[PDB]
This record gives sequence, structure tokens and C-alpha cells, in this order.
Amino acid sequence: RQQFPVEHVQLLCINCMVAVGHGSDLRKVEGTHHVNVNPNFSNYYNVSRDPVVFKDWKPGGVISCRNCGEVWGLQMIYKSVKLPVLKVRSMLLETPQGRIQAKKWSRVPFSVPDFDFLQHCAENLSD
Ligand SMILES: [Hg+2]
Repeated sequence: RQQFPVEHVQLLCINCMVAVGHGSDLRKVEGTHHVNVNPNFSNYYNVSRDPVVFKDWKPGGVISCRNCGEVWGLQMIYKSVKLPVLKVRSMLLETPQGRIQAKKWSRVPFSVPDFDFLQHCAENLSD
């Protein structure tokens, strides 16, 4: 399989395929959970409190495309902070090669850095 710089892969909604994110905004939490840490991201998803029943994070609401209503994943919270956790199969990866839908995050044509909580406090004033 190929390999691109994350900067070169854009996120689209598997369904409506609107440009919704950047692969460069992806982070790994607890190794596995893939969040997006770009604040401007919330402009693309609605949240809905369908709580349901991950050791340092409590799940928030279910997350879905503002534009077609596709479910993308669910919120996750830790020490008062809320991040959108993305399901791989809900994303269309727009590589310079074209568009590929994956079924495991561990198989995306780029590398996703671990999430840095401390440094995420570049966002202290808010929340
Ligand atoms: Hg959509």
C-alpha cells in the first residue's frame, strides 16, 4: 500500500462526500480511538445526546454530518474536554491518488500522531 503525507489527504463524508476535514487534524487517543482536534470541525457535525451503555474518557453525544446526517462517530470527554471520535468506515479519504474508504484506521495511507493532551492546553482560555 502507498503512503502520503497527512497534509495531502482530505476527509470527506462517506455519504455526501463534502470536504469536511484534514487528515492532519487526526490524532490517536489511547492508541486506537481516532479523534479530530481541529476546533473548526464542529462546523460540519451535529451532536445528539443519545447516550448509551475508554477508561479515562466518558462518551458524549452521537456525531453526524450537518449536511446528510451520516453518523461519523461519538464524542469523548476527559477532564471536561470534548473531542469527536471518528469511525474509519464513515470517512472517505481523498488522497492525491483518489478516494479510498478504509475499514481499519491502522490501514490508512498515512501516519496518525498520538494525541497530546498537555499541549492541547494551547486552548485553555476556552473550555
Ligand atoms: Hg454527509
